Amino acid sequence: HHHLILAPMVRVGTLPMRLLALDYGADIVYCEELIDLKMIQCKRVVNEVLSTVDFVAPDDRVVFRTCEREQNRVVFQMGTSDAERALAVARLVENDVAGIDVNMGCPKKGGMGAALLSDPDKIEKILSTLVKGTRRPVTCKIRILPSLEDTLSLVKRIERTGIAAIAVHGRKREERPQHPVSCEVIKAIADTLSIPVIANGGSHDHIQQYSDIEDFRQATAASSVMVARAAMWNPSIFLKEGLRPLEEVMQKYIRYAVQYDNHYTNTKYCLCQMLREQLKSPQGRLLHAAQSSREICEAFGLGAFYEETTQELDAQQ
Ligand SMILES: Cc1cc2nc3c(=O)[nH]c(=O)nc-3n(C[C@H](O)[C@H](O)[C@H](O)COP(=O)(O)O)c2cc1C
Ligand SMILES: [Cl-]
Ligand SMILES: [Cl-]
Repeated sequence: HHHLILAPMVRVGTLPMRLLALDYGADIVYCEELIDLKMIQCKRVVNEVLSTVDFVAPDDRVVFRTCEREQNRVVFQMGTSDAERALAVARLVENDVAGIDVNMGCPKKGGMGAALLSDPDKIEKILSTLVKGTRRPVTCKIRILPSLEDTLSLVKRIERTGIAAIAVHGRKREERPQHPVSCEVIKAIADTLSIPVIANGGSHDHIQQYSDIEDFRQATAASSVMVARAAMWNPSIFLKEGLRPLEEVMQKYIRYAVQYDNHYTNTKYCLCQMLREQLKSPQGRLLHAAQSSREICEAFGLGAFYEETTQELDAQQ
């Protein structure tokens, strides 16, 4: 079968969402973009209390948190503009992740994401250094260029570095979500290359249900599909049997958020992204007023679950 991939998403792509996407059928889960300049300052810490592997910064902040459940399916995405810094980050996390990715599509310090697309010499140096320096499969996620000839020249050069696969968001650096995705440009890339092409940019316009994923993969002639917004809205998008009610989904998300001591502002943010219109509901208002993880659980009838879980984690700490 073809792969269902959770696209890298800043704030959204923390451990609870990654595990929840795996539960609903995602084959591969990408973590949020993490900046090389922050990751190079981190220490690998085994967390016995949570059964996690943490990457802790000198200010005691956990930058990246992973667990054995996602070890063979998690792809680490880094933000970098430097080959040596990229390799130093790859060497830090390689034993705990299944793959290493470089962000080359972010329009949002500079020199990273979409800014890299105008510097193919730097892309070449970063990717070749990573491929030779890690035993893990190396990938990159890109945006398309103003010209198809220039887009094709770039992907051919990227392929020559020895990367495992390329994720193509069929939008130009300047194009916003309202602009349609270019299926034909992903198809032109998929036809041209020998390596797997991961199609991306189909949420809402093409992907609203599970069956839409294979339709998008067929439209772009891609090896697999990477989903961002549709999974952010409802992680049960990956489930073959159909969408689960958001009530059900939010329950499972909060349980993981508590079990893996997720920061309450991050739990709140991800729930707000799922709710959207449902934020105006009494529950959405209680979520908005919530100032702790306990208060989030209270808004969702998980106060007892919170108490039992945190007391069991306080005992082993
Ligand atoms: C909340 C959010 C955060 C994003 N953060 C990242 C990121 O960390 N890395 C990345 O390469 N793309 C990032 N993206 C872009 C998505 O990965 C994706 O390319 C884009 O949303 C198009 O796919 P979609 O139509 O399935 O949403 C972000 C998108 C969203 C919605
Ligand atoms: Cl992007
Ligand atoms: Cl409290």
